[PDB]
Amino acid sequence: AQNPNCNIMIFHPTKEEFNDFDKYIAYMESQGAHRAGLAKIIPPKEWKARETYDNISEILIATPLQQVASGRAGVFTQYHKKKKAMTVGEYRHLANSKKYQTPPHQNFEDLERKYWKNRIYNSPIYGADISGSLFDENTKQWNLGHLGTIQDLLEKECGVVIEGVNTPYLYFGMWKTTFAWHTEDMDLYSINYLHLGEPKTWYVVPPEHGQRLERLARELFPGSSRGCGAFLRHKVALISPTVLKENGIPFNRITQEAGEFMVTFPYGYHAGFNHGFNCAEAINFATPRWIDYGKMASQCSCGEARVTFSMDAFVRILQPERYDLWKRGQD
Ligand SMILES: O=C(O)CNC(=O)C(=O)O
Ligand SMILES: [Mg+2]
Ligand code: NI
Ligand SMILES: [Zn+2]
Repeated sequence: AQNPNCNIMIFHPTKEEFNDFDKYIAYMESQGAHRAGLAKIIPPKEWKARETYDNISEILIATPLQQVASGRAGVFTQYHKKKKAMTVGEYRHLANSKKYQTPPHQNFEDLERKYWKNRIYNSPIYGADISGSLFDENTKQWNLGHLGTIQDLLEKECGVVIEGVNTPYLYFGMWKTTFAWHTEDMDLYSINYLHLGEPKTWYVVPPEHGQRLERLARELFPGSSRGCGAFLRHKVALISPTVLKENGIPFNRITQEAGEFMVTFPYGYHAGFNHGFNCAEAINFATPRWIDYGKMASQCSCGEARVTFSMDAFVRILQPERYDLWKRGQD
């Protein structure tokens, strides 16, 4: 068995290997990358996403989200308070202000210490989930707006034609902006490209151990767990590495820098934080190996998780027994 300790693997494809996206994902899995739940892909030196980032300031962040924490430093939830619209230029200035800017630090480990010590005492503002792309249309390799769609994959594997679309999302971050512990919708893959700015630190639980994380989360968030049998689908709970280690939960960590891709694999729980002002692009995708995970994915039916239009078909076709209850949660 390749990668039996479930370590995060880092790949350096050549320009030739960067042509065929599906083939390279399958290659990474042949080497055991998926066992970690997360892999890093460093693009060949010849590649670029676009020519420059000098002209992005006029993008609008219609609904910036202030991430307000509750709990203790290592075990907390966050809720998202909606703020007034602002441009990317306005948000960048905000991120760099004395109130929000990255503190002085020695290295990524010092910054990580500071994040876990102090996160709850601040409420950073995240420009998340903005439909759009920063890839140049002429970038032909690993262009996250030109991937094969999940609807087409389902149709290729299973023969059923379904409605729905699959487009990327932009994320503008600042120091302490946080992504809560989650797997993707329908336990899909994700791919995330850090276009510019400061790093993103990731934490990940191997897919084979995801239920250990779920059991800890039910212990640590007992009211949330009584409310919903899949409350991590709400994407609000944080647990620190120290708490994970104290509870014996297998996990790994890695820092993504600008110009690097990360892939999350089906049922790979992940969480993390941004180091300072940055911009990432991410999208979900599928492969043949996903189908079995999609069929088994948990679902939130309590009403909290509320998701895209395109998840309807995935539930309807892969999980017809669950469909009626899940759709009630949608309405
Ligand atoms: O970058 C973020 O805030 C969150 N991203 C992801 O969870 C991802 O790409 O799957
Ligand atoms: Mg612009
Ligand atoms: Ni994710
Ligand atoms: Zn729920």
